[PDB]
Amino acid sequence: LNLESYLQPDRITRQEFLTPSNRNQCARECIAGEAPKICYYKWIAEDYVTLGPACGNCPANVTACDAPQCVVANGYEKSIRTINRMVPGPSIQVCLGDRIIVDLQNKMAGNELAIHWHGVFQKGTQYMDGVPMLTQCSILEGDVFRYDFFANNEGTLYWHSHDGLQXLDGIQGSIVVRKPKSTDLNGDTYDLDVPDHTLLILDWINTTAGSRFPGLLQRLPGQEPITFLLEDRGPTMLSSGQLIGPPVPYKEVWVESGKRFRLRLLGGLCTVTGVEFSIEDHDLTVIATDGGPIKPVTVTSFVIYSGERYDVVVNANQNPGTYWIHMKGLGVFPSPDEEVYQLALLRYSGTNEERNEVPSYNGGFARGGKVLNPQNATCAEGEGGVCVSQLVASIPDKHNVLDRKPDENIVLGFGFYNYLHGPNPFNRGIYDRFFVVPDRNLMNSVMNNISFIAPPSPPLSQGRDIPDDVYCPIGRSGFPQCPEGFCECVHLFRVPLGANVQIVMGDVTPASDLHHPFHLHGYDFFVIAMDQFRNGETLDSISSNLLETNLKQSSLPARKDTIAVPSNGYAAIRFKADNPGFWFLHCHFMYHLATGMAVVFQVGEEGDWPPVPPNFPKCGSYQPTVSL
Amino acid sequence: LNLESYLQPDRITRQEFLTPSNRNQCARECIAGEAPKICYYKWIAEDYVTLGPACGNCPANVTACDAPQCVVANGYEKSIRTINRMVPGPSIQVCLGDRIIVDLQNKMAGNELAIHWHGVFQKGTQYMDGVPMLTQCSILEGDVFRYDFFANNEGTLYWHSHDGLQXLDGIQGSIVVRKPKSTDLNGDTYDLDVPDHTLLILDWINTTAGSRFPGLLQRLPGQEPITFLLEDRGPTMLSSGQLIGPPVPYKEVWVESGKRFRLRLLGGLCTVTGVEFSIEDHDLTVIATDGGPIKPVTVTSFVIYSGERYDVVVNANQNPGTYWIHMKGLGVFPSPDEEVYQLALLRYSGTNEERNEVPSYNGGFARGGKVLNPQNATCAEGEGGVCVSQLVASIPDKHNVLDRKPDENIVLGFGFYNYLHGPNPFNRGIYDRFFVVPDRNLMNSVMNNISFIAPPSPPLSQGRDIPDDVYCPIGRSGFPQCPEGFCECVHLFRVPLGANVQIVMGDVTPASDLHHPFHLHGYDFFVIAMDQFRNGETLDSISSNLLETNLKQSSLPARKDTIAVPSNGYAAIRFKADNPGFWFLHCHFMYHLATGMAVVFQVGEEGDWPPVPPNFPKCGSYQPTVSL
Ligand SMILES: *[C@@H]1O[C@H](CO[C@@H]2O[C@@H](C)[C@@H](O)[C@@H](O)[C@@H]2O)[C@@H](O[C@@H]2O[C@H](CO)[C@@H](O[C@@H]3O[C@H](CO[C@H]4O[C@H](CO)[C@@H](O)[C@H](O)[C@@H]4O)[C@@H](O)[C@H](O[C@H]4O[C@H](CO)[C@@H](O)[C@H](OS(=O)(=O)O)[C@@H]4O)[C@@H]3O)[C@H](O)[C@H]2NC(C)=O)[C@H](O[C@@H]2O[C@@H](C)[C@@H](O)[C@@H](O)[C@@H]2O)[C@H]1NC(C)=O
Ligand SMILES: *[C@@H]1O[C@H](CO[C@@H]2O[C@@H](C)[C@@H](O)[C@@H](O)[C@@H]2O)[C@@H](O[C@@H]2O[C@H](CO)[C@@H](O[C@@H]3O[C@H](CO[C@H]4O[C@H](CO)[C@@H](O)[C@H](O)[C@@H]4O)[C@@H](O)[C@H](O[C@H]4O[C@H](CO)[C@@H](O)[C@H](OS(=O)(=O)O)[C@@H]4O)[C@@H]3O)[C@H](O)[C@H]2NC(C)=O)[C@H](O[C@@H]2O[C@@H](C)[C@@H](O)[C@@H](O)[C@@H]2O)[C@H]1NC(C)=O
Ligand SMILES: *[C@@H]1O[C@H](CO[C@@H]2O[C@@H](C)[C@@H](O)[C@@H](O)[C@@H]2O)[C@@H](O[C@@H]2O[C@H](CO)[C@@H](O[C@@H]3O[C@H](CO)[C@@H](O)[C@H](O[C@H]4O[C@H](CO)[C@@H](O)[C@H](O)[C@@H]4O[C@@H]4O[C@H](CO)[C@@H](O)[C@H](O)[C@H]4NC(C)=O)[C@@H]3O)[C@H](O)[C@H]2NC(C)=O)[C@H](O[C@@H]2O[C@@H](C)[C@@H](O)[C@@H](O)[C@@H]2O)[C@H]1NC(C)=O
Ligand SMILES: *[C@@H]1O[C@H](CO[C@@H]2O[C@@H](C)[C@@H](O)[C@@H](O)[C@@H]2O)[C@@H](O[C@@H]2O[C@H](CO)[C@@H](O[C@@H]3O[C@H](CO)[C@@H](O)[C@H](O[C@H]4O[C@H](CO)[C@@H](O)[C@H](O)[C@@H]4O[C@@H]4O[C@H](CO)[C@@H](O)[C@H](O)[C@H]4NC(C)=O)[C@@H]3O)[C@H](O)[C@H]2NC(C)=O)[C@H](O[C@@H]2O[C@@H](C)[C@@H](O)[C@@H](O)[C@@H]2O)[C@H]1NC(C)=O
Ligand SMILES: *[C@@H]1O[C@H](CO)[C@@H](O[C@@H]2O[C@H](CO)[C@@H](O[C@@H]3O[C@H](CO[C@H]4O[C@H](CO)[C@@H](O)[C@H](O)[C@@H]4O)[C@@H](O)[C@H](O[C@H]4O[C@H](CO)[C@@H](O)[C@H](OS(=O)(=O)O)[C@@H]4O[C@@H]4O[C@H](CO)[C@@H](O)[C@H](O)[C@H]4NC(C)=O)[C@@H]3O)[C@H](O)[C@H]2NC(C)=O)[C@H](O)[C@H]1NC(C)=O
Ligand SMILES: *[C@@H]1O[C@H](CO)[C@@H](O[C@@H]2O[C@H](CO)[C@@H](O[C@@H]3O[C@H](CO[C@H]4O[C@H](CO)[C@@H](O)[C@H](O)[C@@H]4O)[C@@H](O)[C@H](O[C@H]4O[C@H](CO)[C@@H](O)[C@H](OS(=O)(=O)O)[C@@H]4O[C@@H]4O[C@H](CO)[C@@H](O)[C@H](O)[C@H]4NC(C)=O)[C@@H]3O)[C@H](O)[C@H]2NC(C)=O)[C@H](O)[C@H]1NC(C)=O
Ligand SMILES: *[C@@H]1O[C@H](CO)[C@@H](O[C@@H]2O[C@H](CO)[C@@H](O)[C@H](O)[C@H]2NC(C)=O)[C@H](O)[C@H]1NC(C)=O
Ligand SMILES: *[C@@H]1O[C@H](CO)[C@@H](O[C@@H]2O[C@H](CO)[C@@H](O)[C@H](O)[C@H]2NC(C)=O)[C@H](O)[C@H]1NC(C)=O
Ligand SMILES: CC1=CC(=O)C(O)=CC1=O
Ligand SMILES: CC1=CC(=O)C(O)=CC1=O
Ligand SMILES: [Cl-]
Ligand SMILES: [Cl-]
Ligand SMILES: [Cl-]
Ligand SMILES: [Cl-]
Ligand SMILES: [Cl-]
Ligand SMILES: [Cl-]
Ligand SMILES: [Cl-]
Ligand SMILES: [Cl-]
Ligand SMILES: [Cu+2]
Ligand SMILES: [Cu+2]
Ligand SMILES: [Cu+2]
Ligand SMILES: [Cu+2]
Ligand SMILES: [Cu+2]
Ligand SMILES: [Cu+2]
Ligand SMILES: [Cu+2]
Ligand SMILES: [Cu+2]
Ligand SMILES: [O-]
Ligand SMILES: [O-]
Repeated sequence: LNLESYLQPDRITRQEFLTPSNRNQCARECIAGEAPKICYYKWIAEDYVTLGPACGNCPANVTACDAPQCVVANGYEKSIRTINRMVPGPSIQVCLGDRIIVDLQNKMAGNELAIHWHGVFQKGTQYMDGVPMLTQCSILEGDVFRYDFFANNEGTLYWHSHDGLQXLDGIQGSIVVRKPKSTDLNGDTYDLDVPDHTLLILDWINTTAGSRFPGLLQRLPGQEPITFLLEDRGPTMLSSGQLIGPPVPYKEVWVESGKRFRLRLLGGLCTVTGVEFSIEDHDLTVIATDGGPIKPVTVTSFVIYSGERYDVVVNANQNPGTYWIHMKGLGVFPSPDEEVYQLALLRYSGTNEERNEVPSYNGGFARGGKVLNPQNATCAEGEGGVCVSQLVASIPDKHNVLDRKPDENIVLGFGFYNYLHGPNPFNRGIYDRFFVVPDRNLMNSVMNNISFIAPPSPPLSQGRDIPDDVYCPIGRSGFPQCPEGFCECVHLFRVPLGANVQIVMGDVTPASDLHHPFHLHGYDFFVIAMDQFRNGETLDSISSNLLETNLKQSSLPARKDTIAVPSNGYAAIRFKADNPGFWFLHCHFMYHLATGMAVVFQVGEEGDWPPVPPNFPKCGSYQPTVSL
Repeated sequence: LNLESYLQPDRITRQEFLTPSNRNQCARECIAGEAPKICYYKWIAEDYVTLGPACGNCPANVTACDAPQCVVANGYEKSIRTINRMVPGPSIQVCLGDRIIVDLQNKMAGNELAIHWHGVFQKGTQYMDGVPMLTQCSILEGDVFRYDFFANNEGTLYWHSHDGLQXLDGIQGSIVVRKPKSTDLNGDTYDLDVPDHTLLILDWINTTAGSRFPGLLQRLPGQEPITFLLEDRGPTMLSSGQLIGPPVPYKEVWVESGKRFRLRLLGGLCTVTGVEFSIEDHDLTVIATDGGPIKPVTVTSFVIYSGERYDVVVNANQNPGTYWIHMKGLGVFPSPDEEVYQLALLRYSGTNEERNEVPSYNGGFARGGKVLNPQNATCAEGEGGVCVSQLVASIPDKHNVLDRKPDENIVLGFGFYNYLHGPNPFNRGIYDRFFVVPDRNLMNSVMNNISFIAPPSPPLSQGRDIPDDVYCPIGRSGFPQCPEGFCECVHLFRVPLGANVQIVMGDVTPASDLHHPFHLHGYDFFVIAMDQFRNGETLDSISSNLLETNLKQSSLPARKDTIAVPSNGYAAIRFKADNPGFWFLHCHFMYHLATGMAVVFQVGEEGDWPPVPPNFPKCGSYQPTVSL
């Protein structure tokens, strides 16, 4: 093949999508039964900047902000990491069955790189999952790595660096795997599903991500965002709406009177901060969760966290003009006057309405209507909330998962070891991992008192090069345990190929209203249950009851890949383990992953997944025996 | 071997050095004819912080600053990169012939790592030189790499990350390869040569290094330091001496009345800023240049740049008390009131003299006496300067290098491509490397109009895996050339094993009084000539004259490994190429190396250097052919 003939552009206009000039363009309205395409992407990862030479007089000159290598963000100048000099990076807009080939060049000084295709199952292409020391060796600076896989699962998916903290510096973007409108289970719910309506909600900091790890005890503890962006832009505001940054223009989202639009909204949030999304005078018809179609539900707002995606339909049926889109930050902020939020503008074709009054932090449009994914799972009879556990999947259970007692039942108590609650770990010749949170506690993350650390080679390709003693030992229970306030080891669960697996995850050291969003690679899962703990009620007691009763909160739960566990609560998930390999399960909050809030599931045995590709990069420690 | 029995401490007190408690301690007064030692170092590279939890109430509490995992710097809190939670990192203090084994663990999120042993020739251990994509593959996060080489060349040497910008974040320290005092050629010039007198002069920024690349056009262009540290500390001062930071205590250097001390001073400067070093009322007897002994010269000050080392003897023969040590920054600073310098305190045993008046930027102690390594090579009859080209080596030429016409004569015009002098490189779908300098020029670095880029594998170990077309093509001249304002390729010179090589390096695009310090790996070299250009006088004309006349500025020039080329000038160097392998030659200013101010010399052919060690890590691009 001449790969260059399949090269896709970084950006597609709505008109190019609707009436493509090139037969090789992958961003298209898919045609049922049409041959799949090869979609080739050439990506360069660089050290780059916000504003700077590509941005001219942005944002005094608003047009300059739209230059194709200009990154505006909130208009605060800082170092960033970019794919192809854009944040978000290029969108991969394709059709179910298309082949995705990405040539990824690492040009970042001193940095290693790997990109994970979040929500893509990678069955038969496990080597492309993009996890350093799990599915591959990271890409060294000066090298290129060719990702090659099929878009064999539908929906709004996601891509980001899975290597250190690079995501929050700007290495992230969207993947949309469209179906033909006539075969999408919810194709009747909308008229248009256009690329410019694939919208990442970003959190943003005015430092690099690395400045916040371990974090700066006195002058800037913790990893809180200062603002959000919708796609590439948004100005920094106080709670009042008063600007405390350059007047970066609000993102515009264009609709047309009398038409229904599919908005594909992504949780491009890397901090612990949730977002409650609402639109002035426009209800949201929710049609998919993490790419998985649901029976439509109409709400006035939804809550989204790191790694989640929600597809909502906006019916442009209001008086044509300009309406406010409100992104309310959910977390603990420095002060009531410094609460984090962002705005955007829903604009009707044919109108040029200027809105005078900027809404405040508390000026959102949830208007006592129903909230999807509400904080603390407040969705009981009469509470005005819908939990993701109460949704109904469009696609029935194909594999007798809901209607059999799970074969494997795993309990994960996630949380923190607080060093201030034990002997001083500093100034005594040891090197314990820590991060500084906003209240100045010194934390390391744990799962069942184990802080995850990586093996020295990816087990998917180099299992035989890895010493057995790196993995947490298996106790008499049949579960991993420590070989102290915590231990560190490669926290690995083995399950047989084809097992029905239930996982119960509990917030065992609750803090700061955190809703930790747990994400499983290689799969989607049914959401079985979620709620807050009652005093006296153990994670073990809940797990045992759910196993013995087979209780679910829906007769056919939604499938998700990322689930935000209620503060001082739990979530239970269930899936059939029919995708062999090594699959990360971790908190999607980037600084929690970075401090060990993770485990791995090995599904099956070597020989169940495909053989190692020829010339696949190898890595490991180099420690030759010293003799005299 | 049990390697742990050879483990060296991170720090050695003067008393431990003078009277070791352990036979295995490598930091010692060397004994002529004593068996060499194995010196084992266990190093962990982490993301860390200045101040923070290890530092208590430093510097209000001055004792807290000395905690063994506290990094005080200038007391401004920021993210750093540390070996064993100290900046400078651990000193390797050994004796000529000792074996150095370093287990280096990479624990830095998203970062690759390699450490270069600057000034160590590595003859027979070329694989340990520490250059990414030249002598090794970088170390991935989660892996350990064991460096194993001999200290087979004497003097004050140096270690630092050779991977991106990590040096200026704190990955650097000293190497001292002592001789027995009775066999050191200058052993008679001093009484003591103690570890606490191995002193790194650091430059320091209040951002991470990565924040300054490419650099921030409007609010913070360029890569200027804000202060210097002597070892781990120094407060931030205005030109007046007024503090604009926390009152971090000045570094103390202890002497004793009536004794002579060898001070081993290192240019741990990563920015373009030179330092003029002087001590109130104390002359400096210079005895070695970059580890190479010289005929002693007495001066009142010396100038030092990035990568250089100068050993000076201080005779503690003044009225006992406290004397000022002055480190004057040489460069272009934001303003006369904001010129960069640092102080330290030379204290005599038995005294507790408090000095009241803080010296200003212009209050140094050069006192019209001679300056070694003066700016612009101002060392002609009557100018009060001594150029490094006028020094005399202690050790005669062993190999008929000075007394034969060089076999290979290489001319390198180093400088910058300024994008503002050509068509806009932004917003037209290309990715040209650039950095923003303080005057807001947009630069890429060149050598003979070539901006260096790395091959995709280290040629030392993987020459047969590298496509020929990555190297700059050889023209009819027999020299590399471009295959445009500049080109990019692996800029490689081949010389035969045993060749006598002369290299002439010229500042062909002079700017901002820059004195670019060029450093050759694997070797030291005679300094043949240095001066400023006259109008009408080409680099080619100077090179040709030096080749045909065999002119030198000394009958037996000093040997150096790093030479600061005069602004709008040149330096000529000469060496015998008897060390086979692949040897980097580059500007030691870190942001110039980072933007391509480098070439490589291949000395000999595969088979001249040792075979690839068993299990040596391999790396390269992964781009399998795409078929239908
Ligand atoms: C979602 O749910 C979580 C968790 O709620 C907890 O679990 C659920 C299942 C349920 O049982 C809840 O009842 C239970 O709270 C909510 O976060 C929690 O919010 C509560 C407050 O509503 C916090 O509890 C408070 O903490 C304060 C601070 O405590 C520290 O500092 C003080 C002073 O220095 C110390 O003295 C103290 O020891 C702590 O170190 C307390 O000051 C406060 O006490 C005061 O108020 C209570 C009444 O609530 C009185 O009982 C008390 O009298 S007395 O006992 O002092 O004599 C006194 O007047 C109180 O204990 C929890 O810490 C907090 N937990 C977590 C994990 O964050 C969360 O609420 C929201 O977020 C928190 C952070 C607040 O901002 C809160 O206002 C928010 O509503 C829920 N989220 C939402 C969206 O509703
Ligand atoms: C080490 O040596 C270098 C290089 O020196 C140069 O080469 C050597 C071999 C020798 O021939 C020198 O004579 C020659 O300068 C020194 O750096 C150089 O320093 C000189 C000044 O001494 C600089 O030249 C000046 O530049 C000024 C700024 O120019 C720009 O901006 C203006 C105004 O916007 C523009 O108009 C202009 O086009 C430029 O873009 C000029 O303003 C200045 O002109 C004024 O002064 C000169 C007399 O020097 C008059 O001729 C002139 O009259 S008129 O012609 O205008 O009609 C007018 O009054 C002048 O040209 C060089 O740019 C600079 N070069 C480099 C590479 O940096 C260095 O000196 C020191 O550093 C510099 C940066 C200054 O800080 C200087 O004060 C320092 O002494 C030497 N180092 C040391 C330690 O001595
Ligand atoms: C707000 O910012 C807008 C964008 O600015 C651009 O992007 C930012 C990020 C920065 O990189 C900016 O530096 C950059 O310009 C700006 O809108 C842009 O204005 C440009 C002109 O200022 C405009 O570019 C022009 O397009 C025309 C149409 O093709 C073209 O003729 C021009 O090329 C020639 O003319 C120039 C004079 O304007 C010459 O300087 C230039 O060298 C060139 O002359 C030669 O002519 C030859 C003919 O034989 C030709 O063959 C050669 O190629 C050429 N020589 C070379 C090598 O160049 C020039 O390309 C640009 O298209 C426009 N962009 C957009 C998206 O609109 C705004 O400017 C304002 O609005 C514009 C529409 C213009 O009316 C401006 O005059 C006006 O100020 C700016 N707003 C404000 C208030 O400043
Ligand atoms: C300026 O800062 C100095 C250094 O501070 C240290 O380093 C910084 C970076 C931070 O990490 C600080 O938090 C850290 O302390 C500080 O000097 C230090 O003061 C320490 C005491 O405050 C001192 O440590 C003590 O050393 C003694 C001698 O061995 C030891 O007895 C102490 O342990 C017991 O006593 C403590 C009460 O002081 C108890 O709280 C502690 O838990 C412990 O009690 C138990 O006792 C058992 C006996 O059966 C024993 O077996 C157990 O181990 C123990 N329990 C446990 C588990 O701990 C304590 O270790 C430290 O040596 C000293 N360091 C240096 C280098 O001097 C300065 O403090 C001032 O000067 C000191 C010399 C003291 O006089 C202080 O009182 C004085 O304030 C500080 N300057 C100022 C003005 O604050
Ligand atoms: C990029 O991202 C960075 C973070 O990485 C952003 O930095 C943050 O910006 C915010 C907002 O500007 C800063 O908050 C301000 O801090 C100053 C200084 O605070 C210090 O000094 C005071 C005493 O002098 C101490 O009390 C304090 O603890 C601290 O040590 C404060 O003065 C600001 O407070 C005032 O504005 C607040 C917001 O309106 C208001 O709530 C507050 O009321 S108050 O009673 O609670 O104190 C203050 O109100 C003013 O009061 C005076 C009278 O007292 C009136 O005359 C004024 O009109 C009032 N001003 C008003 C109403 O605005 C405020 O807290 C963060 O400190 C800073 N964080 C860090 C870590 O730097 C940066 O903005 C981002 N840049 C961009 C472009 O995005
Ligand atoms: C960590 O590292 C960072 C860099 O990464 C350090 O940041 C740097 O700190 C320096 C020193 O504080 C800053 O320089 C100051 O900047 C302020 C603000 O400048 C801006 O506003 C003014 C107008 O309001 C503009 O003119 C200017 O272009 C800019 O846009 C200036 O006000 C300061 O100037 C005053 O102090 C100077 C030094 O003494 C003095 O030369 C100057 O005289 S002046 O005539 O040239 O202007 C000023 O003098 C004062 O004048 C007033 C009357 O006008 C008197 O009443 C006062 O008493 C005078 N103050 C005196 C004598 O001190 C000054 O330039 C850098 O801007 C800053 N850089 C960046 C990029 O942030 C940081 O300090 C480091 N921290 C630590 C702990 O190390
Ligand atoms: C992780 O460690 C905690 C203790 O820090 C365990 O909690 C305790 O368990 C014992 C029983 O083994 C109880 O008697 C203690 O009261 C518990 N302490 C608490 C809850 O603070 C916890 O069970 C451990 N996790 C796992 C999965 O073993
Ligand atoms: C690098 O490129 C420069 C031009 O940008 C070369 O300089 C020129 O050389 C030609 C002769 O080939 C002269 O006629 C021009 O006047 C020069 N331009 C200048 C000096 O601005 C330079 O020689 C190149 N370097 C090498 C080693 O070839
Ligand atoms: C425990 C904890 C963890 C965090 O990440 C955060 O931001 C706040 C907290 O309190
Ligand atoms: C050309 C140039 C390069 C630099 O590195 C610097 O700091 C200043 C300059 O002017
Ligand atoms: Cl797009
Ligand atoms: Cl498979
Ligand atoms: Cl921030
Ligand atoms: Cl609580
Ligand atoms: Cl030491
Ligand atoms: Cl050899
Ligand atoms: Cl700085
Ligand atoms: Cl000049
Ligand atoms: Cu993800
Ligand atoms: Cu994922
Ligand atoms: Cu978490
Ligand atoms: Cu993941
Ligand atoms: Cu070096
Ligand atoms: Cu070197
Ligand atoms: Cu340079
Ligand atoms: Cu080097
Ligand atoms: O992920
Ligand atoms: O170097």
